[PDB]
Amino acid sequence: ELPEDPRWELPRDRLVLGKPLGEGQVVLAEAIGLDKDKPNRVTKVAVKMLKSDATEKDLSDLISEMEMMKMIGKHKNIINLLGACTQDGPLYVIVEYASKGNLREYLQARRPPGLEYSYNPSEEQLSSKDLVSCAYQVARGMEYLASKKCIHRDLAARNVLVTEDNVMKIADFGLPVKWMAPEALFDRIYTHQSDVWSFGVLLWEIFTLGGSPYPGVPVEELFKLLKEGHRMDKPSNCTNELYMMMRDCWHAVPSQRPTFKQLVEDLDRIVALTSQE
Ligand SMILES: C=CC(=O)N1CC[C@H](n2nc(C#Cc3cc(OC)cc(OC)c3)c3c(N)ncnc32)C1
Repeated sequence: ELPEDPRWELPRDRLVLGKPLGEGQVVLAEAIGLDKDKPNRVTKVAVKMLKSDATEKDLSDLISEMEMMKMIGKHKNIINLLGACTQDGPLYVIVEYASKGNLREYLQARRPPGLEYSYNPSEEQLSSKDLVSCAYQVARGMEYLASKKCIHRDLAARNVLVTEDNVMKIADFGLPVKWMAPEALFDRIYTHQSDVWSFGVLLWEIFTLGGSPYPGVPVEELFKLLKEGHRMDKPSNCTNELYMMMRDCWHAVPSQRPTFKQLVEDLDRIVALTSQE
């Protein structure tokens, strides 16, 4: 029995459940009067709830996700908590809707069709500057979360969502081996520094327009290969400077990786110098 929290509570009648977005389960919905000072406006939102066949660990995880989202607060580049329906029936956690889906899918749909190398499984191509701008927005979100002492633990382009206005939003930050820092694979030590590693894999995903990391490398081998100083090759269409940044994020010594603060400052600069092509 969840306790009431009138900071977040939305009467269930104010919510109109629409179509599934993916499977907890997430469904599109329309929310009437989220804003106290605009009670006759409807907003599109995503609603996370348990599946039919759920347990009581699945519930306690859903509740802890919600509680962490209330603590972390709002930022443009994270999926923000908007509300909750907790009392009059099954738990609904209401969050921002991102109409263009996850980043992996978004980039894939925008591949040039003629690349035998990486087919388009589906939109307008992304310029060089737009791709860098994507990386910058993800780094800003992660900079905010780290400032709030949140360790993501599964940062990847599949865990970034894209809004109607092409805003990148970190998802699932309040709750796979190919994104994990060596020290996370082995010693299960998760830090802001391991999140930086994951961000490097995510940069690589960006500049390969949603490629699969370590292609053809069996998971079983990966720790050994990384300990021996194996890193992914530069993506064909990536500048040497952005590759340097990737490689820095993949420093073996965690203390030697850049912070999200530095990454944001470096990407801010790169975006401004990046072109038309
Ligand atoms: C990996 C992709 C994936 O699962 N997708 C892509 C579309 C779909 N989806 N999944 C979505 C979600 C979600 C979500 C739900 C949450 O509930 C607590 C928390 C969270 O991160 C803070 C994100 C979502 C959304 N917010 N807006 C639009 N589409 C959404 C499911």
